Amino acid sequence: GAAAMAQIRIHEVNTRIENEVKVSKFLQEEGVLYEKWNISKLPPHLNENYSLTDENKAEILAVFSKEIADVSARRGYKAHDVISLSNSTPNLDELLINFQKEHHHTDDEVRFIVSGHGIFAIEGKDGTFFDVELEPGDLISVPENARHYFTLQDDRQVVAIRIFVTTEGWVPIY
Repeated sequence: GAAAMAQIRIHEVNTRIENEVKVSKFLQEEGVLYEKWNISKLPPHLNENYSLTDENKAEILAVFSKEIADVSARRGYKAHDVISLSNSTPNLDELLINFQKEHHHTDDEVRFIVSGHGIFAIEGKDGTFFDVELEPGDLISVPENARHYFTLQDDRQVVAIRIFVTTEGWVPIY
């Protein structure tokens, strides 16, 4: 929907934080890095574009290269790429069930949304799960050892840049 930035839904009580400042203050308290990058830079032929060429991908990484350098140097990341998921993706179901289950990782999990939507569900330090619902222009870093899972929204499609330390730190520890 129409949200500009990320919003939070707390799990048991169902309450919502939507104000910009409170959202980022809240994520700060949970160790979740949040940044808003200037998505208006993205060329329009790359907006809501889900069948991505090798060229389209390289271009996407070219446009946010500065923002990537800054976050990769501030936080110690090394490599990056682009993935897209949609209803048309073969094995969608059999892929998603890997990130729909609660897992953690031994490195941070960093994603920047370019198109579509996602929801990260993160176990807060007080034991309660909260959602971060992401809009394009949203970069989130989910800290090492934090139990979480991932879900698409009802449009079942997302395009993202993944930033990682090593390929080997991507594994779900269930």
